[PDB]
Amino acid sequence: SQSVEIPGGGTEGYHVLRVQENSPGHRAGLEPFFDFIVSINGSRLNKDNDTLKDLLKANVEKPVKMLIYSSKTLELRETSVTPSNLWGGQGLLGVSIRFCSFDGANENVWHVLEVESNSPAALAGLRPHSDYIIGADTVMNESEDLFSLIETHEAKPLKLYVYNTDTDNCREVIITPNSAWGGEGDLGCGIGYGYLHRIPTRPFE
Ligand SMILES: [K+]
Repeated sequence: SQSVEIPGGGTEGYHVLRVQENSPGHRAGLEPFFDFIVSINGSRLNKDNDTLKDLLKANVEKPVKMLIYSSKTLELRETSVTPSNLWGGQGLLGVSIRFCSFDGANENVWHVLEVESNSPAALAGLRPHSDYIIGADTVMNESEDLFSLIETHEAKPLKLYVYNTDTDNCREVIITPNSAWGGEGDLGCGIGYGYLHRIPTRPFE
C-alpha cells in the first residue's frame, strides 16, 4: 500500500492511450500507456465527465498545470501544458484518454525473456530481456489475459504494444502464435511475470 499519496484522494484519472506527434500533449511530455492525468490547475479529475475538456477550452493557448501519475515510475509529477487549436492535429491536447483506475496498472506487464531463433517471437521482432508487453487491441488486466489472447490467436496475427528499456518508448508488434513451430510453446520466448518482472522504475537519474 506504500503508494504515492494522490492529492484529492482516490485512484482514478485519465489514462493516456495515444499522444499525437507535436501536440501540446507531446510537448508537455505525456507518455502513452504509463501516464494518468490526475488533476488540472488543482481540480481533481476523479469523475468521467467534461471538466478536463472544459478547463482546457477555457485556457486555450494559455499554460495549465497538470498532475500526472505514472505506472512506469510509480511517481506523481507536475507538468505544464498549453492547450491549443493551432498545431494541425485533432483536439486541444492531441491525446486519446480513457477514465479508469491506475491502481495495480504497473502489474499488467509481461516481460520478454530469452527469444529462440526463428520463432514466432523472433519473426515478430520481440527483443530478449529489454521488451515488456504492455497492451493489446483489448484490455489486459490479469496474468492470464496475455495467454488467453495467445491461445485464441493460433495461426492469426495478434497486435501487441511493447515497451523497450533501450528506447524507453512503446511500439506496435504483430506476432502470429504457432503451436506447430518446432521449438518450445506457441511463441518461442520465455515470459516473466510478477514482482521481479515489471518495468524498471528509473529510466532517468
Ligand atoms: K511448438
